[PDB]
Amino acid sequence: DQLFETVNKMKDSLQKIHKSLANFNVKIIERKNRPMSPDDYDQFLKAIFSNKLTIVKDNGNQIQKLVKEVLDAVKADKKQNSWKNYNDYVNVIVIEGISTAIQTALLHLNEQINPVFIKRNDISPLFDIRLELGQSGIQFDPEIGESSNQLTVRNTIRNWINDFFNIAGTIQRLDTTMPGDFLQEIRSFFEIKQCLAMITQNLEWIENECNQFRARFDTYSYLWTEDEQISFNRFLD
Repeated sequence: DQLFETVNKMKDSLQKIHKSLANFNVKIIERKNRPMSPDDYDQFLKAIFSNKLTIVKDNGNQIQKLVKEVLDAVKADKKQNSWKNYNDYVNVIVIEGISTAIQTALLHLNEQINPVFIKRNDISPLFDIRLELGQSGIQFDPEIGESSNQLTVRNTIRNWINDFFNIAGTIQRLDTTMPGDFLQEIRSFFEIKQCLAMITQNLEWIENECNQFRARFDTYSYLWTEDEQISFNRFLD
């Protein structure tokens, strides 16, 4: 019974660790029906992101406590190598689970972010873009580009991608190091890189065709704004 109960506790702990990881990934992004605004999505998304981040941390705390229970059930010294090898294995499963959860959230964004899936569906538009005439050129409120300054769709999407990466802090490693990062391990995964790479390709595709659509207005309207009024005299002779 002592041997049996200890084995069940070890099996129960591993099973509990796996179940917690699956529930925590959820949906990374939720679409609230009709379009609002870029800043607005960050505003509406920020409330959802905080709740999702807190839930992931709560699941992580339970998994960390579950690991402590195994040592009590096993009654094996931490110094012994056998426990150390097992300790790394639990951490690896959590890492693998985090990669799958982050991958699902990124994949959900890809279906919304990629145009071909969107064209087939009746979902159509999600984000909202504002166009204001600019003397230097036609300028969008989003500005369609990486930019690296002020606010842009790529900068926001870039912030969105960081939130999945941010879930790394909640895990706080598995054992041996009190303070540990999880972004380096998740970034290393080949599967995570492919999903991230796919998202970047979709963003570039809309910008190209989008530039062509903006170019048609730019062929005559942009040229007009640039020319000075005193150009009327030149037209006469």
